[PDB]
Amino acid sequence: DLKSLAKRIYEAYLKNFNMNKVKARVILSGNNPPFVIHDMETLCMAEKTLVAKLVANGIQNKEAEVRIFHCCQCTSVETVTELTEFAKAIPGFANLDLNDQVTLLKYGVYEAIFAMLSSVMNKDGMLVAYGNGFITREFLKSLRKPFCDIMEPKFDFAMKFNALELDDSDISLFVAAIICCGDRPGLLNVGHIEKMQEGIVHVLRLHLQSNHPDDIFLFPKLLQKMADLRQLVTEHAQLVQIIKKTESDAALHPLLQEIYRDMY
Ligand SMILES: CCCCCCCCCCCCCCCC(=O)O
Repeated sequence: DLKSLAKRIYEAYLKNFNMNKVKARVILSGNNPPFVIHDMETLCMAEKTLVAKLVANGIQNKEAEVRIFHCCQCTSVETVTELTEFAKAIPGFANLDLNDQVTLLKYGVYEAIFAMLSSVMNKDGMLVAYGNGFITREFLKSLRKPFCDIMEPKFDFAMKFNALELDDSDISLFVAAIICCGDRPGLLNVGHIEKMQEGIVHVLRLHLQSNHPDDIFLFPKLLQKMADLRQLVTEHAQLVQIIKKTESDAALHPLLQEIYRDMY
């Protein structure tokens, strides 16, 4: 039954996420090729084509860094929606109390976002805007503080994560495992969540044994990556709070304020 479960999870991931690692790699290899954003000129050209409304305000347009952060947030909002539908495929998740489902998604979504973001990153940049842009790592590093500090730690995570050479069948189960954590704050039915976690981690362990016979440590490596992601998210939330206190024009999306509320 466990092999079928792993396949169910994988198929739900292919159905629910607009981006997957095969799709990303086709684009990254070289109709509607990605526009390269490597400097301010190319950022502004890409915006006029791909997010026209955001730059249709004349002198009232926000600063480039703020527009970029707004696009970051919109991407995360969309991935939250995808993750919420994906979670229905996880055995036991839809049987939990609605409040526990909310709590698991609240604490898990950014860990999952940063894990999956690795699939659209290479050492030089990342896919954005539904695969229609490629923004360079160096351009993001060139932004004014604090905005240049957003992406670089995610690239650092992603380069090591990508060196594990996971595929979509592994990543789908890793994301399911992130969502099923019994130690999130405020859970009502910890015991049932712990059982759900044990089941999905068992599926993950057996799948990695079968799909990666060459890497006998891969399961504990991925357990460590989950802990690393929790630290990456805590640090990300600290930076977002700096932006919220010091950058008045950088409006925080109403759906993401709730995810951050009483996190770190
Ligand atoms: C014209 C397109 C500009 C694109 C600007 C960069 C888009 C990055 C998308 C990935 C965001 C990852 C970080 C999310 C941060 C957050 O939600 O707090």
